[PDB]
Amino acid sequence: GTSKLKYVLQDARFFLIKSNNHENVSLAKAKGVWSTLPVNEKKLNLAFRSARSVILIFSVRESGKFQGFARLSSESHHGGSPIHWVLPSAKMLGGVFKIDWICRRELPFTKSAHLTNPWNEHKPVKIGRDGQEIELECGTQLCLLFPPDESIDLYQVIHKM
Repeated sequence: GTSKLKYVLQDARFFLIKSNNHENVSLAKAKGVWSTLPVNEKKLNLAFRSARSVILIFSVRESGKFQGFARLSSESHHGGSPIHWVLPSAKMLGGVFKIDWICRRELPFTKSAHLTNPWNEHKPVKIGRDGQEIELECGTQLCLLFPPDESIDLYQVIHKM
């Protein structure tokens, strides 16, 4: 069902995450981690303390799709391990967030064309820089568009809130 998903998304904050390549999203799905530039790291750390759930919605640049969404389980932390990100530096992409995936399935941008983001001038929600916040109602509807991921049990996610 979608009931536990809706519960997780209640009063959540949502952020668009743009990855330059598929490799880093694969690594994030395997290890439950994300790292971003310092400007966005600061925003996500503030958001993490401010909301019951902070949701990252991932899109690989030029893919025409979102690749899934995940909930922050922690603020960023340094000195944990050397995530072998594919970079275009390691110091900049420093500070690692732990994340729990809610959906690892893709959603093509063609399916979200009816959703606009008030916090980005009501442009289609697919449009935004890395770290762009997505208003609650837009973000909720976007997450509900993804195919259900029946490999994920939201029970343990709920327990962390």
